[PDB]
Amino acid sequence: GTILIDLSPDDKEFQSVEEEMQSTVREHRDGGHAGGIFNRYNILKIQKVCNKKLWERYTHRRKEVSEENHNHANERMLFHGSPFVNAIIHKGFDERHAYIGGMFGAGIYFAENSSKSNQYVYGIGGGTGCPVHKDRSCYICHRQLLFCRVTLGKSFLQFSAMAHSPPGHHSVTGRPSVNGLALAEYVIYRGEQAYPEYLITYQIMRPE
Ligand SMILES: O=C(Nc1ccc(-c2nc3ccccc3c(=O)[nH]2)cc1)c1cccs1
Ligand SMILES: [Zn+2]
Repeated sequence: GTILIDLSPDDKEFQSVEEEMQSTVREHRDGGHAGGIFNRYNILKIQKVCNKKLWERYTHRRKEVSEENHNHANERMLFHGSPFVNAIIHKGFDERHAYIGGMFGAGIYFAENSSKSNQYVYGIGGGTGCPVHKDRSCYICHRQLLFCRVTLGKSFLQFSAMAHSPPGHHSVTGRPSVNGLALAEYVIYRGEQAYPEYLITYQIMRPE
């Protein structure tokens, strides 16, 4: 039921999605080990992900959350990197897209920093890198990330350096408490609380 619509680079929607991608790159504490060494991306394609069933599944859960939280879904646009990006766009998020060993327990993780999600494109820790060159810092191979609409509802605040949501909450927020430059990361425990809105195809660029 999924169709992918390509956006033109001339489209305001392509440009605002690209700007979010580029402007939320940061340096990582692993020196580039997991995701590669880069300061920016070469955006090759941005597609809108259109699936009626998956969308209705998302808005149904969004209304439930809203009604449990004074009519406030607390919806964000957040990045997601995964070796399962092609299954996610066809079948939706589900407990197979969960990071079992994540710091906030087994859930589905999203990041404000695109470069954080980039670290998971080839698996946890960057796995063994790109399939072709076995390089976590490959500048040749095409990578994909999702830019997703995510319902956080009442989010449990975790200050720090599938399971259930903490009682009385719909998500967890991981607040960075050491690295002054890191943006927040978020965890949901229900696949229905995220919709994979954009598929972004890109390369990491080698610094000059
Ligand atoms: O690599 C896997 N799953 C997986 C998918 C996404 C992430 C992920 N984790 C994050 C943690 C923090 C911030 C963003 C993310 C993010 O964008 N993605 C982690 C693990 C596997 C499970 C079973 C066989 S392979
Ligand atoms: Zn490669």
